[PDB]
Amino acid sequence: VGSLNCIVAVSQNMGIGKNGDLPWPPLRNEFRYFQRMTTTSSVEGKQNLVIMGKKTWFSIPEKNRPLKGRINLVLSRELKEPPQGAHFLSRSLDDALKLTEQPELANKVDMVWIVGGSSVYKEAMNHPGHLKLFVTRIMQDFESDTFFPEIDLEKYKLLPEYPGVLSDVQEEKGIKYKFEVYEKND
Ligand SMILES: NC(=O)c1ccc[n+]([C@@H]2O[C@H](COP(=O)([O-])OP(=O)(O)OC[C@H]3O[C@@H](n4cnc5c(N)ncnc54)[C@H](OP(=O)(O)O)[C@@H]3O)[C@@H](O)[C@H]2O)c1
Ligand SMILES: Nc1nc(N)c2nc(CN(CO)c3ccc(C(=O)N[C@@H](CCC(=O)O)C(=O)O)cc3)cnc2n1
Repeated sequence: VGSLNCIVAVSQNMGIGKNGDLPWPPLRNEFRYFQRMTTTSSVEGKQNLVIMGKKTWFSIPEKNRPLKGRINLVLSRELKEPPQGAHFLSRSLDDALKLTEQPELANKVDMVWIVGGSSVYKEAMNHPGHLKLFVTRIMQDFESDTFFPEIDLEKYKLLPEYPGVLSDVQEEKGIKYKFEVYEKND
């Protein structure tokens, strides 16, 4: 398997969710960015794996589950069975990552993408080693009930550019946003 990555879109007040959905109106090109970044594998013959908590799984409309072109893994401590459509169910993040080191999965999985929610991001971001954060800065406050922790810049470096990421400010529906990539190596 390849690198470990988080991807997230965050409002100005660090919100990521509200009532089991996103806090802002649908941003078509921001979803297309999430889709492109999580689907595109750098190695031929492999797919990427997305890891998410249970509420994040059910925040994806059923018609889009599992996320196409990606191996979908759901984290849950209490589910008796994998949610219909999921490819894998793991009881902890460590269990999920050790799944990716199985030989027959490692030769089919390139990047691992953490796609939320709050507790999954937090655990991944404190795991030592190489990690990238793909962060969309939604440049407006939105009412939220689920949040992302402020990034420690002594640990995470904001990259000046990244292949395949547009650096210019974007705007949809009167909402400005910009794509950022952070990297730590501790
Ligand atoms: N803006 C963004 O980029 C973004 C990204 C993701 C999500 N969201 C939004 O955020 C909200 C969902 O996130 P959330 O933080 O509320 O919930 P979440 O982390 O997706 O789901 C929490 C549940 O997942 C399971 N879980 C989480 N961490 C686990 C671990 N380490 N091991 C085993 N199981 C684990 C537990 O399920 P059990 O109770 O079954 O044990 C837990 O109750 C929604 O509003 C969604 O739309 C936004
Ligand atoms: N930067 C960024 N932005 C976010 N919004 C985000 N959201 C999440 C979690 N949630 C909602 O909380 C999603 C809900 C739905 C989809 C979804 O349906 N995806 C399809 C459709 C693509 C299309 O519309 O064509 C696909 O990826 O194929 C994806 C994530 C995680 N990480 C994100 N990171």
